[PDB]
Amino acid sequence: QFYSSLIEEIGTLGWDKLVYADTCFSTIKLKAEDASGREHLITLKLKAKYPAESPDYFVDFPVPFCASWTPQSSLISIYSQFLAAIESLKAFWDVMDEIDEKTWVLEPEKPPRSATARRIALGNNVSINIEVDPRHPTMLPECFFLGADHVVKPLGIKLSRNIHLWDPENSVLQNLKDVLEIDFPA
Amino acid sequence: QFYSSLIEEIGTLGWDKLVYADTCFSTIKLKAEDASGREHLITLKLKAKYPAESPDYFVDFPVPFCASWTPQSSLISIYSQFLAAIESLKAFWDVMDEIDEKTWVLEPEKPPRSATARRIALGNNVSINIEVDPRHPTMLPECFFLGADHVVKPLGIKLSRNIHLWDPENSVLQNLKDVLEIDFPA
Amino acid sequence: QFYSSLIEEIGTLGWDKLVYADTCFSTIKLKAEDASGREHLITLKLKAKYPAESPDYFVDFPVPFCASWTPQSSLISIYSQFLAAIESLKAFWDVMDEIDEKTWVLEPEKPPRSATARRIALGNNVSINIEVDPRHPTMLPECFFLGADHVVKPLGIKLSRNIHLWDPENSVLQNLKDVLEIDFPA
Amino acid sequence: QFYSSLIEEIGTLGWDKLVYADTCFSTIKLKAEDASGREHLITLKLKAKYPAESPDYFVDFPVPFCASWTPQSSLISIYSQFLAAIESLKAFWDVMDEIDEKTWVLEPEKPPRSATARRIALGNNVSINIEVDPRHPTMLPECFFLGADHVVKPLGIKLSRNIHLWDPENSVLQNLKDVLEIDFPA
Ligand code: PRO
Ligand code: PRO
Ligand code: PRO
Ligand code: PRO
Ligand code: NA
Ligand code: NA
Ligand code: NA
Ligand code: NA
Repeated sequence: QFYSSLIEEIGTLGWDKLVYADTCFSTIKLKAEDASGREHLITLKLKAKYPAESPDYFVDFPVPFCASWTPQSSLISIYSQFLAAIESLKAFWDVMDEIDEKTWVLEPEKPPRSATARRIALGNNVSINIEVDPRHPTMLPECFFLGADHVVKPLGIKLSRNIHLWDPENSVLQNLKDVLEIDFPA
Repeated sequence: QFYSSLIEEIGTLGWDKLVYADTCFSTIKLKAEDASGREHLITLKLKAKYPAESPDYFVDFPVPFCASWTPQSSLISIYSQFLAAIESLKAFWDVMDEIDEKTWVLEPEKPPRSATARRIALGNNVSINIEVDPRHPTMLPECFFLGADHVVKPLGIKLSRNIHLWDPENSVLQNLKDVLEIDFPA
Repeated sequence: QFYSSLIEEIGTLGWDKLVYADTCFSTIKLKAEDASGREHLITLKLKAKYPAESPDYFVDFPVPFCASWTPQSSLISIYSQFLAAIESLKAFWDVMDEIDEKTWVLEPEKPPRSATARRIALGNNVSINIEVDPRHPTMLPECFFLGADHVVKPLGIKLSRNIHLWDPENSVLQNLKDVLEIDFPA
Repeated sequence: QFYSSLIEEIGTLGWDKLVYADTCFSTIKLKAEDASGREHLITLKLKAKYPAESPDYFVDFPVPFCASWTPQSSLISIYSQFLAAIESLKAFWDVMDEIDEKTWVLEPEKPPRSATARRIALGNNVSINIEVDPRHPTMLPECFFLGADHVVKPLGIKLSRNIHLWDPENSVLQNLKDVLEIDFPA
């Protein structure tokens, strides 16, 4: 045939998935859109000995990603180990999406899909830092209050007193509104 | 040269534009997203004599599309004509998008981008047919009512009475509301 | 890499060796001329997974041919094994060529290079069948006569009487003449 | 398709005809075997604008060769204008082949197919130079005798006296033997 095993593999996935390739096709990017409408990219760098030797691949995830064990590799199987990981993280990105859409995020600026922390502005010179566990994203995040004692001490008290209200069936944002008894600036 | 230049041209275009190719790359589909967020596809069927022989191509437009092509042409050159045609039709698809989003369209069921006619229900017992000129999409379209006389007579009188109020700076739907003095079922 | 390396390998081999290829270059035929002026062809059927997956191949040999192949192999590497096998069989084809040129062969009609048997007419009323071992083509072959007893009895007696005179430094035809003390119809 | 119009043309002629190509396929050689068993090669150099612009091509003929007029070119049509020319010259190469096989040619050394002259040794310090007309190769060639008057003067006399014996239905060599009443050294 005129084309390499790589090209046959891409044709099988669908050319619509390939969103970048260098001239030698030694670097490619594949896209996947998740069930929630988010686009995710995986970059693969192919060596001379593909598919005997596994490609290097880079993703934007808040957890490690690792692919196959199989004797020879397979862009096909990898892309499917990428889709499964993406669906496994749906709850985490749902939580983060809502926070990013509805609140005033101080840090990070332009958060990648890998970012598990948000520093959210609550008011004049007060913010809350939350660290979300991407595998249990609707539980109580680690919270840290940044500001003067006159504002954050009472928040700490409400947090301890109202913690029983935390409902994992609700979003992180909703639970924060309920447990801290506050409104978030937009 | 042994290989065609097709692959080099796709690279220049950007692999993100290629959304389908058969195994021999004798048929490909390229996508363009217009300034208004709509996706449009062009299918090209190639022969080995490419580019000496123009590819066959198929688009979904409400007007004819015939590319200028010579042996100096490439995917990029037909793709650019395709984009220009798409932008020239922005006003037409803007008018149709609104009608399809806001009214009860009986025909076509799932209108292609080429469809210039709509049958719109004005109730369970009366409809209006419009035929829109894609080159002049906000002028008065050719229309007619279907339904019993007692239902259409009143519409017909309001139409001939308010026909002068038609404002090409307004959408087809808005003008119809103003002329017929009605509300469209959703 | 986008393209296979098949075309580069054919170039290394020399395009003069390629005597057939289908439109997709999934089937090719390579020719070798042996040291004795005989032409031999090998047909290879390739898949996109080449060279990770060994090609299928077909030759016209009187013994099995199984190439050593790994992902480091190329057309050149199987072609070289093919040439080595061809030269190893020079003595066999030298013996068969002489028989086919100088005697009246009844079977096969147009013998392929794989054919190790010949039925040779000793007249209009008697034949001898030989089966030649391609690995030991000048040893005494397995043979038998066909024909009426009065015609074969004399041949059979001369054979058992002169069987010791067989000289492996001589061709099969020459030895048969010396043992049977006869002349072969042309 | 993955391949250029050139590759499709070569596939149509048969890969067995292509006996050389450079890496970029900007230079190729095609072979033709004539009805008389002689091999002839045509070299073609392809430009960027093939097949709009005619390739350059080189042959080894004793007459000019020139190909098409057609609006666009065609390796196919050219190869067939090459085969026809080759068959047209069969008589000329038949005459030259016999001379080269049976006589002692002093010049040229290793004659190409284009060479219309032969200087043939007749004996100690005597030769004959013949110039054959490739379009009328069995007629009396232009003859010139190289040697001392005592040998060449009588040959000149025999040539004039016996010229009526020249028989265009016979080869140049045969006619020379008959008209000059001599034997040619081997
Ligand atoms: O009038 C037109 O142009 C459209 C094209 C498809 C059918 N009607
Ligand atoms: O607006 C309506 O009533 C129609 C009924 C079918 C779907 N929409
Ligand atoms: O004995 C052999 O090996 C040959 C092969 C083809 C049939 N007989
Ligand atoms: O030698 C012979 O007589 C056989 C007859 C058919 C062809 N050769
Ligand atoms: Na793509
Ligand atoms: Na709780
Ligand atoms: Na060839
Ligand atoms: Na004469």
